[PDB]
Amino acid sequence: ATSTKKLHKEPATLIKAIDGDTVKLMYKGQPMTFRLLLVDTPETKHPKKGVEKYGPEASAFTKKMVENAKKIEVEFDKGQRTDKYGRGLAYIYADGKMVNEALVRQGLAKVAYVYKPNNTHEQLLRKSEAQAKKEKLNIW
Repeated sequence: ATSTKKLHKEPATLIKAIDGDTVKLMYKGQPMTFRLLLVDTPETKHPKKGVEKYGPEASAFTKKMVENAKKIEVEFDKGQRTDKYGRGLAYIYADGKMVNEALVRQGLAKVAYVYKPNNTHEQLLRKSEAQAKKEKLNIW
């Protein structure tokens, strides 16, 4: 009943899709490499028609949301926010929804390697990960 403008995020656009968790986003009028923070990637390359049920679907999906989403949003962590390669340690949103949570909640990806000072969406992904895990949604 006085102020409801807590927090603050910054939007961005997909300059070019890399693979899955990795994607190029528009930051400061420049193209930066962003990564699906605390998200697990198929870790594949290009297997034949068979072998490994996951891969394209996981990489495509991530790009599907951002590409289909008229607007993308990224949220950097509270710790490093950038690894050795200076990658983008943030979650990529699409149409107002964090794509990371999608893959994590769907099954394409999973929550791995995450902790303070990194925990912007820990409680958010914590459930999305374990929730889909217990039921083994897709690819689990």
